[PDB]
Amino acid sequence: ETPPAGMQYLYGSGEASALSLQAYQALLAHVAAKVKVRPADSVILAEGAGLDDPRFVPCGAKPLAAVFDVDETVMLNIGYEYHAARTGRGFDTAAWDAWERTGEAAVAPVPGADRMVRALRQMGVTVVFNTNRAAGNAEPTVRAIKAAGLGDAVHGQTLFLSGDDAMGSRKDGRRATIAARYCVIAMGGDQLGDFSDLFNGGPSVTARRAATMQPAIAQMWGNGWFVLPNPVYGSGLKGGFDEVFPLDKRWAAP
Amino acid sequence: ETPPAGMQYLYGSGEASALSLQAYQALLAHVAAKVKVRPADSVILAEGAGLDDPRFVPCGAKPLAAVFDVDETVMLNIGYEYHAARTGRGFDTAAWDAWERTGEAAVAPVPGADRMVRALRQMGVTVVFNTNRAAGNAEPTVRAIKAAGLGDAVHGQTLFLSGDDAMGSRKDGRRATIAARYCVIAMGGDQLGDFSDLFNGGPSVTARRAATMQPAIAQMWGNGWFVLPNPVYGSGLKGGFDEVFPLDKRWAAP
Ligand SMILES: Nc1ncnc2c1ncn2[C@@H]1O[C@H](CO)[C@@H](O)[C@H]1O
Ligand SMILES: Nc1ncnc2c1ncn2[C@@H]1O[C@H](CO)[C@@H](O)[C@H]1O
Ligand SMILES: [Mg+2]
Ligand SMILES: [Mg+2]
Repeated sequence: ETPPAGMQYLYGSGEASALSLQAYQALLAHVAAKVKVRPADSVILAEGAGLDDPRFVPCGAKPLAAVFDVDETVMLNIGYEYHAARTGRGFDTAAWDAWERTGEAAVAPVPGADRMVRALRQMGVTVVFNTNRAAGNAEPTVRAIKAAGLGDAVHGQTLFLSGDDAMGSRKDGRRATIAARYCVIAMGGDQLGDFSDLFNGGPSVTARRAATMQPAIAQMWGNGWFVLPNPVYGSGLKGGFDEVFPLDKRWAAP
Repeated sequence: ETPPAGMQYLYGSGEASALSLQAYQALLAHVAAKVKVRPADSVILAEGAGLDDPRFVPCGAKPLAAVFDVDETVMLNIGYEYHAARTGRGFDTAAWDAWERTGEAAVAPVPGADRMVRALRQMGVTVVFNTNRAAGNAEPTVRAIKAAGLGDAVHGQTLFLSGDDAMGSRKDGRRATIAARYCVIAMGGDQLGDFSDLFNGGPSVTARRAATMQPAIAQMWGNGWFVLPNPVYGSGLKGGFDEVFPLDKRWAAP
């Protein structure tokens, strides 16, 4: 038995770690420039701004910050994905809850994430985590973040979790709270909902992919919005044949 | 039937296209800086330089260039992966040969690759492809590259293929030929062998991942060496449980 190909890729391969180091190298270069020349706009969309016409929360004079998704963006949930590969019960919500409470010693940093977070703090940039881990598991999540070498997160100040408001897995509310306190100059994530809820809750697989190429959205990638790979679970693992293989690009062997 | 999760991710998801646009945004910013301030070293390793002590071919006064892997770096082989998902015969070498000869109309650019290649040429940077597609299929490959919106490749000048020397799938020989003519200021790929053959032909799954974090190699990612995702086939899809899930990071649900 080999693990699922996506987990071989993400957790086993040098290809995936090189991909992750690349994201954080670009992020650190971007943050350094914005520390020297403060932008007018932050990288967090204004409330009511749609994907057909993106607009952003002003940077103002607010203290500089970077916002990170947690799972598979700064921290690899190796123990849980081991359980999923061994048992085939990755979709078990009670197992994931147990993992939030007890997985502390089975996480690793995403390659380059521990180094990136130290550099941001040396630069005077506040590191803020916005994750859909549950509020009631804030203390074990704090411990897992620290165990992954990512420093000290504080619930309600530099850590925001699902349940901190009544929006569920929608992260726009927490993003608005963060953007009201900080000038967020970089934001990292492995899922499109780590940048805007507008990618989810409706849009199809093909619509979401097209939305990443809307010009005002496309300009963000590697330039304020920084992406980490996740072919293992979540919103990238959707679609039938007609949405994955467009019908003008099909072919049959002899 | 849904396609394999890796293909959903790579070909269907907005996550994957955002990841690819990020790589090319970082590449274009890197190339622009090196066009204004020519480096002393190119991004191609010197012959005999090992992964334990990387050294590079000098840039000199040679004309500026960028080197790209083709398959799943600048061009998506949608038709072939459709065939693999439909038939389960992705590993068929005769089917892949037929695809090299007849897949011309079933390719798409990797998101951002057509735009990136146009920008590099407007900057006066020569675009060179180094691919393990076969020399005998150079003409259909030229047509597929052009069909993907990537411009005109020329065999032996800006296109180098497997069989152009007696090294097989090893690309170091072609890299040395390119580096002798150009100052290569950026190199893109989806496989570690698109940067050095020293990652392959021996090193285990865990050894190759560690090698990407050797400091002189780690400095390259997003900073001369640019990586595109491929959780669908190739050297990232290897390893048993003990190499994917390190034994200090294991966990079992209640
Ligand atoms: N391999 C996986 N398959 C399904 N869900 C996963 C996996 N890894 C983590 N999860 C998370 O576990 C929960 C239950 O599916 C969700 O929060 C989901 O994001
Ligand atoms: N899904 C796939 N599975 C296996 N090989 C593939 C796949 N897609 C492309 N290839 C290529 O097809 C050839 C036969 O395995 C190799 O050159 C390999 O790189
Ligand atoms: Mg996440
Ligand atoms: Mg390739």
